[PDB]
Amino acid sequence: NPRWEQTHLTYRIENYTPDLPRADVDHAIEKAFQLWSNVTPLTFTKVSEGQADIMISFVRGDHRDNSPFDGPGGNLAHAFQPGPGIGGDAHFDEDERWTNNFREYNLHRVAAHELGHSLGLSHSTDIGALMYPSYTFSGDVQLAQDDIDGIQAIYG
Ligand SMILES: [Ca+2]
Ligand SMILES: [Ca+2]
Ligand SMILES: [Ca+2]
Ligand SMILES: [Zn+2]
Ligand SMILES: [Zn+2]
Repeated sequence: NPRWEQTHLTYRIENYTPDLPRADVDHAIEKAFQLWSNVTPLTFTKVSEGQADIMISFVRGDHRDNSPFDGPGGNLAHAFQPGPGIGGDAHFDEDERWTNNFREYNLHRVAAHELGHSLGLSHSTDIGALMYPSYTFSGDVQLAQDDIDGIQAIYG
């Protein structure tokens, strides 16, 4: 279980799904980092060039890490645990239809989870928690107490 050693983190969106207008991608990701920074001392700065701590991208099938994606459904996205290089990165399967409504799959809602991982969280057994292994969604995204407790046990 690795932690980031600095509380000020960098992220960059390498590319944009065409499923959603650009501005909506930006706001889904932004608001998702916000869920995590609101309840910890972490801060996040977006950059448009060069390497960031958390590199975010949309990819399909084999994309040169060791977890190829699988077409629509199944695995939706994955993220790496804190650390250098791919450490921290999050990848979204472009074979999904990404949304900004209650319809599958809500980008902001998946991002909230993947970034949990990007910051060092593993899965929760609580079905109401953003970190539950499995996608759940009814149209609102909030950390559950379980999420707050786990991110605070890491960052204070
Ligand atoms: Ca990284
Ligand atoms: Ca998939
Ligand atoms: Ca798509
Ligand atoms: Zn990947
Ligand atoms: Zn997960």
